Amino acid sequence: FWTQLMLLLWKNFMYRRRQPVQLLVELLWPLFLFFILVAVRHSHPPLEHHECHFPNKPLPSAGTVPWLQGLICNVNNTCFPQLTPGEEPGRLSNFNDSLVSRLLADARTVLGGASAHRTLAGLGKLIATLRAAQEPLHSLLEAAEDLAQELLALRSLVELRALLQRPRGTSGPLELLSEALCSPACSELIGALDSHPLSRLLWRRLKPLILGKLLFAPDTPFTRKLMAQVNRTFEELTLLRDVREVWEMLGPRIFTFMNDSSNVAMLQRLLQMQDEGRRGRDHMEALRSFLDPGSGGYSWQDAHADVGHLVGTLGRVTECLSLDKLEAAPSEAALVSRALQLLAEHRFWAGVVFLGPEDSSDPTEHPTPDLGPGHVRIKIRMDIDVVTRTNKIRDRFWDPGPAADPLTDLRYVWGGFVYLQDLVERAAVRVLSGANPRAGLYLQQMPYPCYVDDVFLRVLSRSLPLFLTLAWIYSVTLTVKAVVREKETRLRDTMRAMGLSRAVLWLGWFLSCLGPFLLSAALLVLVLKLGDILPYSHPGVVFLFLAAFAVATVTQSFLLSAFFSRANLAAACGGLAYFSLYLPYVLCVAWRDRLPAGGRVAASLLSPVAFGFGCESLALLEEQGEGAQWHNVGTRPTADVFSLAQVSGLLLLDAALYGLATWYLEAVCPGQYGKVLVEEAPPGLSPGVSVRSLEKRFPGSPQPALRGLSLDFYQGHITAFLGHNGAGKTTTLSILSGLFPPSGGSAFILGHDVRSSMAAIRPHLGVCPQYNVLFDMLTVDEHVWFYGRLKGLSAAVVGPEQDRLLQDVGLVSKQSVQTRHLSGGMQRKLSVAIAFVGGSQVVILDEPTAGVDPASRRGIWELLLKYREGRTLILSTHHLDEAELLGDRVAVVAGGRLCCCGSPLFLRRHLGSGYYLTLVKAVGTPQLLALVQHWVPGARLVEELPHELVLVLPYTGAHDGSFATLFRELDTRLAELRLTGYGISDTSLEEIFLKVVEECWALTRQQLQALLLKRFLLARRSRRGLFAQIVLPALFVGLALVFSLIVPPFGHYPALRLSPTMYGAQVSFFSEDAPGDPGRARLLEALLQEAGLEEPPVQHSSHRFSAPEVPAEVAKVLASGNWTPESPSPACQCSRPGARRLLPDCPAAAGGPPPPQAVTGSGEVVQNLTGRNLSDFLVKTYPRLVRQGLKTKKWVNEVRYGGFSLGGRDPGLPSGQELGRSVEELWALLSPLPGGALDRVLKNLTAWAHSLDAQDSLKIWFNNKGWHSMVAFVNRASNAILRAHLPPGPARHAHSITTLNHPLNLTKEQLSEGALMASSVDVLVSICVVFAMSFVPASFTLVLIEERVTRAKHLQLMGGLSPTLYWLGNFLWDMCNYLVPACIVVLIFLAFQQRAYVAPANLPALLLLLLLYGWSITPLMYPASFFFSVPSTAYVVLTCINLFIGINGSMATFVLELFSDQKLQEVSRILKQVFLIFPHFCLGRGLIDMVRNQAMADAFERLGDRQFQSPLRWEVVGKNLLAMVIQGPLFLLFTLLLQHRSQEDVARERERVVQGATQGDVLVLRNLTKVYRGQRMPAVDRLCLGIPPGECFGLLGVNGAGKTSTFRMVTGDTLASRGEAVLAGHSVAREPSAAHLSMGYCPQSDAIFELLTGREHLELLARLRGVPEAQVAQTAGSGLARLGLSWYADRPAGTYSGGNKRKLATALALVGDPAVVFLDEPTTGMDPSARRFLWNSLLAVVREGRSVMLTSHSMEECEALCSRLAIMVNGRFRCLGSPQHLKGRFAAGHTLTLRVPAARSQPAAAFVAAEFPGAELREAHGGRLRFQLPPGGRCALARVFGELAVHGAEHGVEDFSVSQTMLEEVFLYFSKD
Ligand SMILES: *[C@@H]1O[C@H](CO)[C@@H](O[C@@H]2O[C@H](CO)[C@@H](O[C@@H]3O[C@H](CO)[C@@H](O)[C@H](O)[C@@H]3O)[C@H](O)[C@H]2NC(C)=O)[C@H](O)[C@H]1NC(C)=O
Ligand SMILES: *[C@@H]1O[C@H](CO)[C@@H](O[C@@H]2O[C@H](CO)[C@@H](O[C@@H]3O[C@H](CO)[C@@H](O)[C@H](O)[C@@H]3O)[C@H](O)[C@H]2NC(C)=O)[C@H](O)[C@H]1NC(C)=O
Ligand SMILES: *[C@@H]1O[C@H](CO)[C@@H](O[C@@H]2O[C@H](CO)[C@@H](O)[C@H](O)[C@H]2NC(C)=O)[C@H](O)[C@H]1NC(C)=O
Ligand SMILES: *[C@@H]1O[C@H](CO)[C@@H](O[C@@H]2O[C@H](CO)[C@@H](O)[C@H](O)[C@H]2NC(C)=O)[C@H](O)[C@H]1NC(C)=O
Ligand SMILES: *[C@@H]1O[C@H](CO)[C@@H](O)[C@H](O)[C@H]1NC(C)=O
Ligand SMILES: *[C@@H]1O[C@H](CO)[C@@H](O)[C@H](O)[C@H]1NC(C)=O
Repeated sequence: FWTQLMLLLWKNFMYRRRQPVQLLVELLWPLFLFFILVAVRHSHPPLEHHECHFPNKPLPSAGTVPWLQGLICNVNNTCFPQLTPGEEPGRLSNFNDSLVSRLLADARTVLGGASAHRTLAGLGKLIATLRAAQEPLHSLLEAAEDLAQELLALRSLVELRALLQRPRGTSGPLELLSEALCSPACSELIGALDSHPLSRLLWRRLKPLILGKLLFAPDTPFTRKLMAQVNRTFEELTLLRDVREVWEMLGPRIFTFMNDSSNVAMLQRLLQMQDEGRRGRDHMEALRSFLDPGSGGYSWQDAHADVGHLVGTLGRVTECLSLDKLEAAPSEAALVSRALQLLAEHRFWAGVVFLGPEDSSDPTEHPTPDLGPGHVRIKIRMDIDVVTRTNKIRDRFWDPGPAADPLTDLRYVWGGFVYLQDLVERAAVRVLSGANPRAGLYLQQMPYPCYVDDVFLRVLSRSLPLFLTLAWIYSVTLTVKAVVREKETRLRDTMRAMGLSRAVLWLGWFLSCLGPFLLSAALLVLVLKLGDILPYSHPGVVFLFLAAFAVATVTQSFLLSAFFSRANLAAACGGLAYFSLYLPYVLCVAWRDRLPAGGRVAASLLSPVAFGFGCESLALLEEQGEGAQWHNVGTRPTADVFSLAQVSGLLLLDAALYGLATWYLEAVCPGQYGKVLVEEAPPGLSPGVSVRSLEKRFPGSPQPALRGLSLDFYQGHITAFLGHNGAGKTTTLSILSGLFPPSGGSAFILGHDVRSSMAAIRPHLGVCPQYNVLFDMLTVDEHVWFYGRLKGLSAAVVGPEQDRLLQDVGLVSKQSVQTRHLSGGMQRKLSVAIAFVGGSQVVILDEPTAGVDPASRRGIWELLLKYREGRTLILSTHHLDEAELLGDRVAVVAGGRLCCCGSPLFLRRHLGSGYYLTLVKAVGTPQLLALVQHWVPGARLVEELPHELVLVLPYTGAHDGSFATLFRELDTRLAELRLTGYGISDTSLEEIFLKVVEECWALTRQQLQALLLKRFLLARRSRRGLFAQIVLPALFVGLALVFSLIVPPFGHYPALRLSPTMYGAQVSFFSEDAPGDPGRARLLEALLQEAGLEEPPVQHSSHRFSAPEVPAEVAKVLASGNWTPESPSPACQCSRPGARRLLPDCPAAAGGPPPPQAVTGSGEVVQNLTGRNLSDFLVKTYPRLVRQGLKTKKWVNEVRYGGFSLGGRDPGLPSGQELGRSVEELWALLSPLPGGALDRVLKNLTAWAHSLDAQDSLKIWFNNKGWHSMVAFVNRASNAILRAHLPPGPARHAHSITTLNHPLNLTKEQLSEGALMASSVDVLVSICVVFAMSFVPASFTLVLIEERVTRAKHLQLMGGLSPTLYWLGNFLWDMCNYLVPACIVVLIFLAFQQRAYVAPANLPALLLLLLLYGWSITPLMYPASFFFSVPSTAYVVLTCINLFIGINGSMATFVLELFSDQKLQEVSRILKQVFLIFPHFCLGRGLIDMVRNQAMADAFERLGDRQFQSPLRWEVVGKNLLAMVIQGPLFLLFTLLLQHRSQEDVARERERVVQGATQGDVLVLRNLTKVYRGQRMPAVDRLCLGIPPGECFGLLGVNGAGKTSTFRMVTGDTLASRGEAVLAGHSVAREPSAAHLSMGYCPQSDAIFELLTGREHLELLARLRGVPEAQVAQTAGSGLARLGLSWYADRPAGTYSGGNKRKLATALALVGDPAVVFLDEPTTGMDPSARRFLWNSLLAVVREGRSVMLTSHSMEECEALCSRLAIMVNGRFRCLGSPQHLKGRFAAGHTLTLRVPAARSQPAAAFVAAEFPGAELREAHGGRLRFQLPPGGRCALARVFGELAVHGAEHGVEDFSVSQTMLEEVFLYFSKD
């Protein structure tokens, strides 16, 4: 068992080693791909980011100073690793380092304690004034001293002063403002801003807010009140001008009172020193503070100058205030127009629409929520370049980031949308409520944990199977091609029938093909591990996975190899079939979430899908910081993924299923590869081979293939078997061997049945089929070694058998060369010798001389002479002339039944015609007849043709005395008879064999009409093929049109409603601080009610919230540590050095116990989170929520989006109440101005001081991944505030605010973008119609190629067919074939009503484009027919090249034209649109331009278009059409020029031809010379021949003689280098058409069409030869009648027998009556009845008066059919004469055979040598003798004849036979030597 196993393994290894190029490329193919992958990975290393925190952001509702402070400081959004002060529950602002806050606090704390001083001063002044109609001075002095001392202890004043006295260097004003915080003057400010890029970008972001223009469409007084309430903040802001002008008016007055009022001031100051002196050092320090004698110090002048400078700076800052940025518009359309006009000068900011519920103008929305007032709806319109897009909510590809980038994602902040929303909401709540609520809103972004960003892992998981499949496609194709090639040549059948079993072959193939896959897998695992692609993973698991996949793919390849039956077809189709199974993985991964878990296992049946699922599981497990390892082989990383063990099990199950399916399907072909006149009494009775009434019945044929055969064979005799094809000979051979079991009868061989003995009869059996059994890569030595080893011979003595056989076959010199496919013809003798290696007693041969050269034929025959002893041999060969030489006994079968059998002596050849007496001439028939009758009455006259006379001598009464007297008289008369020659031949076995077989301008118009009919019939006969190759390509795109519009077309962004409920179920916060206030409780209750919670009764409300239970281990961990509700969580690990993780993972004890929660009616979850950080909790608990959606990473649904914290008051001491008291005391008492110039200012200062309480605040935590969370939560907060402030009642339910979002429709550049720069559906349609239409043009070359490889085209050309007409007809038929799919696709476009292809202006463009596309694309495929030799591979290559060039050119030019950045891309595409040439690229450009222009017309016709945009314009599609139509005929011209690129008797006949030419002689040859290139010797050199037309000429020769060269030169196949060959007086060189018009050519090649029938060919030829239409039918009838064809009339010519092909070729040649008919090898292995019809037809045609020249190997026919023969060797004639003279001249002597029952040589040889002087002998055997009498005997043969008549009495002789020098005497001479 093992022996054949490793023999097969060694044979496969020998195959593999002999093709180094394939092995090297197979090894090196995936290495480059994985090197590319490794380089790609090396390009982008992973990134790491630490834990991140963000600062707070205020809003204008909170205040003015904090809002601007935030706007200025938090421009940059720097991430903070530590905690920020704003997130703690207590603090709100984080700007104590800010100078402004310190200044405000200092001012408040100083003015708080100064009330007593100012009040005392005021009351003193008033009492002094009242008494007008010293102690107050002292009190005022002390108060001023105290205030001066207090203001001295204020550093912030010192820093601000030091800031003021500085030059104007550095950068500009805003940098100084930022340092202090964190109109030509305006023109200079803008210039300074543009001076520095930082200030440049700051001003770019800030300017639209400053210089905007707010608008509102409705103009009712309600909206006017709303707008006034809106800009109340702007009204308050523009107050600095009032104080500026107040200072500007007051300063001059006090200044005038300051200087030149010096005497008076000195007077009071001198008065006030002695006031304190006589009542200390504190006073003069106060005096120095006043600086009354101020020269060294600086108080007054500098204070005045600095106050003026600061006021001027503030005025300059406020100079460019917008002042009035609020306008109104009457209508929405007018609003849009005015907004666009403002956008023209960069003035527009945002438009507001107060859409009312009563208006009912709501697209896709309810007109109103309910009847009655109290509902307000607001739209905000802004430029699309600012507001975020409004088409999708969540990102389509999850990223592991916090999404904090102010330029890209944070658009609502620097666009000002939130500011306007907050202002409008505050105005609306103020107007609706009727009160003045206060709530400072703050925005806080939730923190994000430390993470690692790596884009490579997801694409790796999505792309690894693709790389593996493209890596192993080559190996799959090679394996399937090798298997199919082996199974095609039936060698597997020989191995199975010769002793092997199916299991051994399958295991050998498996273990042969499992090597390279495992080697590649090992190399890939090594490069993956060492390439850092999959780090931290143990290689063993990956290697096992890859090995399982390799096993699955190799068994899948074996399964795939069970469909095809052609080598190259299988090689081409296997790769496509295997790659086509990978798409379902892509389809599944696209719809990953949709598919249920039930279908996953079902889809995993295909190997690539299972591998992809395993790969994604491996990648997901890799991302968790630990690759594949033994720790977690059987653990599922996620709830809905597969562990690797399940994947491996599924792979092995699939492999087993595929193997079993292949084993079952191997039986799809059962078996198919897709009269008693006898004698049994030999002298040696050795029944070695015997069959007794065998029976078998094939399923296809109801009649049994072979009937009962009771004949038995005998050892020691070379028995011969004769029969017809399909007459049971093949069935008998199959049954005798092990191919099929014996169905009936007995087949006992050597006493044991073949079926009973099984393998025990193999050691002594010999089978040699007609098909060769050889291996191309091996050589003869290992061939015989392998065969001897497999047959069971011991390897010890295999060497002697090997060398003995190789020396016996005479291949000693040719075995050391070690070449198999480098030799031809010789291999037959080696193949037949292989059957003799085992020394089997019984050997079977089937056609051992099928096509071998005669010069070696005797060779193999000699081998049979070497093994004619001690062995039984049974040969079954169709021919007869070889059978007689080796025939000890002969058996005959006919119709699956034995007819006769016996021995070739008279016991079998019972024929009346005994001997044939031939008389030749160089006189008179009556005289010869009278002489013959006188000598012997017995004589028959059968032949009387001129120059010969054949008589028949009856066998009965063969009295040799009378014949001897007759021939002696002839010897005494032949001298004067002028005959000078005669002969007596015996009965040829052919005639007796047959007898016993039946004993038991209009011309070319009709030519092209015929060609069109032929093409139409050929196309129509393949019904399924034509439908498949026409209907399918059109309907593919036809049905793909409707399904290609998945991608939505671009359009206006829809109006979106903003609300938290639009996301779904989620988790929110309502954390609260300082609950000691009824208003805060009311606000919290309003928030709870708005969240969707119902107020329960108090008894149930007591337990309205429930705390989830804590696990025991978590509680134990918390208790073990020291954890408080505020204290930090236990811990949480991070990314270790090297061991990176996507997200931190730490135990559930982190974050504390689960907080109490409740569930609302809408599925929302609310959580009560007071008493914590509320920050560390979020950081710890974030990844747990997201981990669920991490499996697919496509549309991740987070739970936490936002939350509220009710921060109340602010820890600090502003004490603004006493500030208001001081301000009102100053206003009422000091300087009461009735005009209000100061009174209104003091009023607003009092209002600000009293409003400084800031009763409460509210912080909103938002998650930025949700795109519209910010505005939704702001709206919810505003609605909750209004609900809280509203009184209880029904109106609470009926009052609400709705905020929407609706960007302005479009501008021009957005049109340019969204009209064509997407074009996804249009591009897909264009490329799809590019691919689908490309298959048709390559389909036409199949027919041309298959006619070119066959000699059918050549046979057609030897008619009257000109190449021009042929090519034109092919082109026209291709037009007719192509016309249908174009109509189908155009009707499809009409059916789907595509807008771009339905208008009256664009339809002709498409029609002409498609039609002319086909017209100009068909001729390009024609030139490819010549080079290629295989149809399917040529079709595949042409289709691939067409698709490649088309898609590459089109997509390259497309991607170049869009996304243009630099002028270099502009020029190149222009050239890429000028080079043209390719019709594929032309069609692509035309269609894509059509669709682009239609799209731009559709976009522009919505607006004012004013452009015709004609599709038919010259510069649009016209140039392509013109260029391609004018180049169309160029391909036809080039291909036609490529096709037409080609531009002693021997001596006496030579002299006769040289001296002149005969007019009657049709064939005249002069200087016949053919010189071969590179062979150093011409094939034929200087011959000549003159063939008369009234007789039939025959030419003969050995291989290499050059006869085929002569035939091809006469035909015209070979270029006529030199020589004259003229037929019928018409020269081939002068006019080849005239020579070929009347030539009837019949080659050995079966140039036939499978679909076409014989009668179709005959009718086609007849109508090509000018036969009238009516006479064509009768000509076809006569042509079939002269060959029969009654049973084959309707059958196609392809499905005929072997001889029927040649007979129909002869019929085709003879039809039309050509001047000369040439036949090359017309009789090669057919039934003798076909030969009978053939010689009948040829005698008829030669009698008709036409010349026929025939050349073949069997010349006996020519002896029996023609009257002139010529032998030629190596281009030199040898005989060239009349056939009888040829035998008389060179064939020389005569031979004699004797058959003696005693089988003793001497008694016969004595008088045989006595009769003639010669003593030549050959093959001296008892069965048959051969004696060569002296050649050229002058006397008659009668000298023996009568003598023989006596010697029958001397010795017992069975019979004597004489061979009187026939034509095959040359073959006898060759056999002898
Ligand atoms: C809320 O939880 C946070 C922790 O999530 C508490 O703040 C943390 O306080 C510790 C104690 O100082 C900080 O540890 C420090 O780490 C630095 C790192 O270099 C180290 O140099 C110091 O010696 C110290 O060990 C920790 O950084 C800090 N957390 C953050 C994010 O900065 C906070 O106290 C909790 N709130 C409470 C208790 O009210
Ligand atoms: C931006 O898009 C809006 C919305 O499509 C455009 O408003 C639309 O303008 C057209 C005028 O070109 C209006 O068509 C009119 O319809 C009435 C019937 O309601 C008909 O009687 C008129 O004869 C005219 O056909 C259309 O109603 C109006 N609205 C919609 C929803 O289509 C707007 O014009 C676009 N921007 C610009 C600058 O055009
Ligand atoms: C707020 O809006 C109102 C009306 O829309 C403005 O009232 C007028 O504003 C212009 C220029 O701003 C003044 O010239 C008029 O005298 C104002 N008339 C009245 C009756 O007030 C108001 O000015 C706007 N507020 C601001 C700061 O511009
Ligand atoms: C606050 O200052 C304003 C001046 O800017 C005082 O006068 C008001 O001015 C606006 C327009 O600027 C008018 O529409 C109002 O009618 C004016 N009077 C009032 C009472 O608002 C305003 O009086 C000052 N505030 C207080 C409380 O006196
Ligand atoms: C903004 O922050 C980035 C990143 O830290 C820094 O490089 C840049 O200088 C900052 N720019 C400004 C204007 O603050
Ligand atoms: C004030 O008056 C004095 C008187 O000599 C004069 O010199 C001075 O220029 C005036 N202005 C100021 C600002 O001192």
